[PDB]
Amino acid sequence: KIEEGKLVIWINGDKGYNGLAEVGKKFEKDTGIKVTVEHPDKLEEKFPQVAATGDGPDIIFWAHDRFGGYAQSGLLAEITPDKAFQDKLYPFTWDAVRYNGKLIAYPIAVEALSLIYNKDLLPNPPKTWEEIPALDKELKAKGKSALMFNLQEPYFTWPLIAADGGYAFKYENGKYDIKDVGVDNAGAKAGLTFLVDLIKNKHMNADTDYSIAEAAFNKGETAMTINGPWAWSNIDTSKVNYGVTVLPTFKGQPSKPFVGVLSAGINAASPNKELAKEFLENYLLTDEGLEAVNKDKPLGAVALKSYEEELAKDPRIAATMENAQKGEIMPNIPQMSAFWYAVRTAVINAASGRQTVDEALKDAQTRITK
Ligand SMILES: OC[C@H]1O[C@H](O[C@H]2[C@H](O)[C@@H](O)[C@@H](O)O[C@@H]2CO)[C@H](O)[C@@H](O)[C@@H]1O
Repeated sequence: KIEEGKLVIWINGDKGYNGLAEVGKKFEKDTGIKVTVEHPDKLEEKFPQVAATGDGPDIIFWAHDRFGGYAQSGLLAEITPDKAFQDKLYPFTWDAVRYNGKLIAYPIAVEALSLIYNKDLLPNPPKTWEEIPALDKELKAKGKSALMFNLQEPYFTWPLIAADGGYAFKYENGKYDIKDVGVDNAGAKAGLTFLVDLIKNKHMNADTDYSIAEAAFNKGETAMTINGPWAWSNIDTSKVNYGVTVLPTFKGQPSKPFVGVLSAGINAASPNKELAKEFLENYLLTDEGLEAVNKDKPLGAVALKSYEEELAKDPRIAATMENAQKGEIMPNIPQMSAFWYAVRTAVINAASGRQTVDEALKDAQTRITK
């Protein structure tokens, strides 16, 4: 079970782990329990492995889609905030962290992808995916490109796949039907085809990853990128003149991002649960704790009503909420990990031209429902 009489936290590398570390600091200065903040690579993958052995962090932060699986494997402790503490948070955010009716984590923030554009190359962002090719044609003549975003992570591409009808698991009478998947239907096929055509026709490259896309927009070479709130910090730092807005429509329907609820879970294997709960509910989940974190890497829309209230007014935040509203909150069922790996292969194989769209989506469909 290990741990000690201290706190070890694991959070993804794209989040404000230094803001989080500033918050451990006044936990410790006010308590004697020192907090250690780490951001291992693949932590979402590494957790189940080391926690399974009874070790790992005291507290783990990830989007809520991974939590149903952790809970089913028994890796998380059931938390118990009272109705007063519960009351401070938006209720749709506690729903995201419920597995078989029990709460298995504290909801922190509401994440949705947005279109980010360079106001200096493109004062007015395109309203449609369909006018992007033309747009690229024009910029390219000027040594630039219309759009670049991470193609290696299915999370970035799902909004387009889902726009005209693709879907993960059908939500039917209080639960998700694991055998009803919409990764190979006509909307999903139209969506991926459109993407592959972008590449085919040299508007985009099959290899773009997170770093390539980020450096491109931050250096002024591409006019738009698609990313979450956590990327805003580096943009600010590069001083590009950027706007954040709704994603473009495809076939007249809104792009539909999967929405993630950034969440903090307690290792079932920790000796520190009480410490952990003090920290979360009394240090981090305050206006002050959230703001130390948000000044490091922006969180998006926060689940704490009080702070959220001050947060947006911010047009970046308003846009985040609008894309979120057109999207769908992810399922947290154990099957989310099969879905993601199947959809990850499919896109890469289709973008790389190793498989046709029809072949890629069909394999994915089979893989998921097996
Ligand atoms: O690409 C699949 C991946 O999508 C989501 O991960 C997001 C995460 O929610 C965001 O907070 C941000 O960090 O980036 C990730 C994509 O790189 C799922 O939460 C995750 O389970 C899934 O594997």
